[PDB]
Amino acid sequence: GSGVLMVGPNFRVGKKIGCGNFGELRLGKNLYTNEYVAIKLEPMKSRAPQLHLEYRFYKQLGSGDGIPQVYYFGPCGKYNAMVLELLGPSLEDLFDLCDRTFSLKTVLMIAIQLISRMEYVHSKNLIYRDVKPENFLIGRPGNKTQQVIHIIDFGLAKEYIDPETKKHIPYREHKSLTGTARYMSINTHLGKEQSRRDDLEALGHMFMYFLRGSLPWQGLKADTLKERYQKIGDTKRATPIEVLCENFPEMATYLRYVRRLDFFEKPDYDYLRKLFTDLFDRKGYMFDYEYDWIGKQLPTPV
Ligand SMILES: N#Cc1ccc2nc(Nc3ccc(Oc4ncccc4C(F)(F)F)cc3)[nH]c2c1
Repeated sequence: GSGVLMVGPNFRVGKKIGCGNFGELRLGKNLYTNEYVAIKLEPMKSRAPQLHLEYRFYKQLGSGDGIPQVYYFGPCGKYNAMVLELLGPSLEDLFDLCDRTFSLKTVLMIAIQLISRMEYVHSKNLIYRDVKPENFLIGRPGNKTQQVIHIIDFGLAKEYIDPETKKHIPYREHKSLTGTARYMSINTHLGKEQSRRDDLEALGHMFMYFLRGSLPWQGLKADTLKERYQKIGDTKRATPIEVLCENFPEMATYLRYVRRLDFFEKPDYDYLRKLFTDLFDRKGYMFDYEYDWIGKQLPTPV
């Protein structure tokens, strides 16, 4: 009789926000605290549920730097809902706002943070497997973390360390392709099980995407997803790192380091961060969080 959707005891469900979704993400308000939140909804009728174990992955991640806080997971009408800390625009939104190219200083401030972000995820025995500009969000204007790059949507995540055996998951192939083709590692294209290295290689592709404005396999189309995947993969293998990373030696070093990582191998995150901080220092940049998108006006649902 109210006509109003509530999630849990205190979350009023608001307008849906963002692009895509199709009703899957909505603005929300914690009526008890008078704060806005993000509410991810999943029809209880879903064929491929992801919401609640994404919730479980967040539990396993725990409170962390750059990890959105999770407040609730419960039924909402014919929806299962997960209430999350509200963040700002994604790197993709910001990219468009900056005319689809970030300065090296901005990319390095982003890269240095994400390597740490991924190392954190990996330290919790999880591999991300869904790298893309759309899943990395800055904080909100004021909520103290607007300059922190956050990582969201852990629906495609996986525990790479068996919780009982305490062993790294076994190598294997023939994994079906689903993730986003543009950034995925070459091995992902080959149908191989993803591991730590693959998250790091995807980040590399994304860093070059930001620096160049686009990637050279970006416009490939085909008659079947599998074929497209295969064409993109062929081009990635056919584009020499030194050609892709032309003018960015450190990026080339980062990329072939991760490309050559063994399946079970622990990446040397310190080594990778240093490739970028040394470069950062040598260019004379100051890590002051003044990205290319500053002064600009971002979107807000509130
Ligand atoms: N899982 C998960 C998850 C958890 C928390 C989040 N916080 C946000 N932040 C957010 C910021 C602006 C926005 O709204 C917009 N974003 C981009 C262009 C235009 C608009 C709008 F048109 F609404 F202003 C929608 C959401 N996204 C989030 C996703």
